[PDB]
Amino acid sequence: LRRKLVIVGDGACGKTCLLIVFSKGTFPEVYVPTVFENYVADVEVDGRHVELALWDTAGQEDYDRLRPLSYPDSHVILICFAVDSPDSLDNVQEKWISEVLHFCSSLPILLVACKADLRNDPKIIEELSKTNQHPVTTEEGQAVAQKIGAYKYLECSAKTNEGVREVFESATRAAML
Amino acid sequence: LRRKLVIVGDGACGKTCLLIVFSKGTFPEVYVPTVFENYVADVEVDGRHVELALWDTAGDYDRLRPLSYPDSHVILICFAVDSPDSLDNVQEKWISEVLHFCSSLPILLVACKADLRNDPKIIEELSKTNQHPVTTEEGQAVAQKIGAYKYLECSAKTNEGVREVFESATRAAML
Ligand SMILES: Nc1nc2c(ncn2[C@@H]2O[C@H](COP(=O)(O)OP(=O)(O)O)[C@@H](O)[C@H]2O)c(=O)[nH]1
Ligand SMILES: Nc1nc2c(ncn2[C@@H]2O[C@H](COP(=O)(O)OP(=O)(O)O)[C@@H](O)[C@H]2O)c(=O)[nH]1
Ligand SMILES: [Mg+2]
Ligand SMILES: [Mg+2]
Repeated sequence: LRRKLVIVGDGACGKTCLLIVFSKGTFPEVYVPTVFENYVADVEVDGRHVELALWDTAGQEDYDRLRPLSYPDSHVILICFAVDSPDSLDNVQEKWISEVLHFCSSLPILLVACKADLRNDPKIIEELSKTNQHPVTTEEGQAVAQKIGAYKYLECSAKTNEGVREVFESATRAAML
Repeated sequence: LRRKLVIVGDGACGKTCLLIVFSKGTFPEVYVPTVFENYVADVEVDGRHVELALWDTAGDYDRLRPLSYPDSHVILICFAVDSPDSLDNVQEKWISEVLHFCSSLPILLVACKADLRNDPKIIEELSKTNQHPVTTEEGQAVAQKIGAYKYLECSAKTNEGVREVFESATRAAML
């Protein structure tokens, strides 16, 4: 009953905080590690209990260089972007998919919109306005998930604790095959 | 944008009515065929419309049924809540067959006729053979022994859970 998850995506898109809120239940306000230490989550699906190992990744000198070594013996990949950063969504299609297809190909991919709480925030809307950009819409997000062939598209906010459980329960359902 | 689903399970467990209610929108009371005509449903997932081909099966049917398995993406193994025997056959008959012919595919275990779980006449009939309607726990346990992708319960008669069954199968079929 054991499975492995790897989470990847642009720096600062919210990967580590998402794992921490799911695992520990509280958003980390001051200290955030670069990568969440490996942890085994208990996830209940259809009455069954599976242990899900959470493998966080980064792009910081050596963490970037070592990241391909996380994919072996994986069962599900989370590709993340931040709703307040359309640039991080462009890299989902540009950089991250190319990596997963190079290293994994046959694993299910969940596409995860992180920081969903920033979607309607005026300060972000004004900043993105300057380049004629907007926070990512569910439409655009679901559209990129299809383009990259993902298993599911999900949105979440670590900060408000919205949608976090659904990400990991879904990812676990995909991992069980 | 196309996927194929095959539905299997004991005769009269509710396979054909489930497809008709999902496809056509009305529970079939006048005419019910042994197997529904092959039909392609539109199912929306994550904003995407996918065409889901529905392949009904029966038991000159116990022998021709394997010709439905090629090119499937998802299998529904069905039983009826008012028939624990049909749940017993999931493992004794149906799981070995789908793995013999398909092996690669996600499997959903689907409790059908869920509207009968609390029907008094049903409960008394099963009492006479020391049985009771299948519980959620009893179904989930078989879904576990079967390594199934999902366990779902539904009632075609009343429509509870029907949409969710086919939306889940489509999500599974995209693997
Ligand atoms: N508004 C908002 N900010 C977030 C959320 N999750 C993370 N952040 C912030 O994004 C920054 C980077 O987050 P982090 O988890 O370290 O991103 P990572 O590099 O992918 O691990 C930090 O300042 C977090 O406080 C969220 O759900 N909402
Ligand atoms: N109570 C109840 N009866 C049902 C339901 N679905 C089918 N039936 C009945 O089960 C019998 C056989 O149904 P059918 O769809 O032909 O089962 P199949 O042999 O698996 O194709 C018929 O009398 C149906 O009306 C349901 O959801 N609830
Ligand atoms: Mg990080
Ligand atoms: Mg029939």
